[PDB]
Amino acid sequence: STGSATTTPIDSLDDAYITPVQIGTPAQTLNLDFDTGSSDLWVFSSETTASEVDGQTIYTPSKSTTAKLLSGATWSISYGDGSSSSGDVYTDTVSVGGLTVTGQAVESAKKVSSSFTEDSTIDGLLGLAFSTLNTVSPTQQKTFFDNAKASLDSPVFTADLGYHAPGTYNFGFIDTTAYTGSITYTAVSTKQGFWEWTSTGYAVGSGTFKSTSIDGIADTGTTLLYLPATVVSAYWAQVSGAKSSSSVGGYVFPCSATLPSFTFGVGSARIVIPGDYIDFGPISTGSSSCFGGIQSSAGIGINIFGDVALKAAFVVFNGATTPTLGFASK
Repeated sequence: STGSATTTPIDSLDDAYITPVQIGTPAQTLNLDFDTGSSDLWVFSSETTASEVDGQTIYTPSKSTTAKLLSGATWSISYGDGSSSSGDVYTDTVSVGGLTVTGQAVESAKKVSSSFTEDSTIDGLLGLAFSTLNTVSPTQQKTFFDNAKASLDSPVFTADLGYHAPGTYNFGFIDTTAYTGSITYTAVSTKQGFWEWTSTGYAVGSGTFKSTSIDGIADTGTTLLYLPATVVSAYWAQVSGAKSSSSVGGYVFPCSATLPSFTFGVGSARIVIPGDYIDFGPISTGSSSCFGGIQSSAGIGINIFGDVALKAAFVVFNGATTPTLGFASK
């Protein structure tokens, strides 16, 4: 089997991407944030505290003839941005782009933090990291991809995120028309539960490539590119007037600037992020200070190849017995 679904930016900045997902019988379609940095499929629901729902579409398990309470199971998750959610668990039929999994754990939110409530466009998350990170207790649950894997034509999914435009998540096949050149594959460590890999270096604009190993995660659920402070300083030093602002929370730059590109290495291959992809717009409405799309990871504990980097490539998440990642230009 295969599946193919379009993923759409939630706003004009590509702050996140939503993909329609069918849950239950008859189908209830919710727009979920596919997140290769986490491993829970959770949804706003009929159980979510009413004051914490503000425009989201909810899953109502009582209206699904295939829903079953997973008795005793609870979940609770906290994300790198400080947001969180928690609740109980049902199993139900879940389909993505024509690919159907029966018995998928659908984690129903009883509580969500303010950032989720305030984002009316995201009805929940669909985690695509390794199932060892799934938070369901006392019986840990498998991701959608893990459950689907055996049925897929090939044990892979691909992320083809658009810049200010829709893109595609495919399951079970590699669309050879969706990228240019060849795909370069690189090793993955699953020891932390992430799609963790080592970039071979970077360049700023037309500058020379610096060979240096940068361990990080491929994370579709993170908006920006978070890299070591040395790398990020080298980038922003090429932008007149750019500075790190503690009050804003990262690097800002004059909105009048033209940003240089940023290149990252994948083995001997190179992925070029155009400068425009690094512009996240005014820090507040009407400001002439703009927020940068490359930020320091120093306070995180891990480097994160988020959407800014991933949307410059066609990315293969290879879930074979030895997982690997593939990157191609497009």
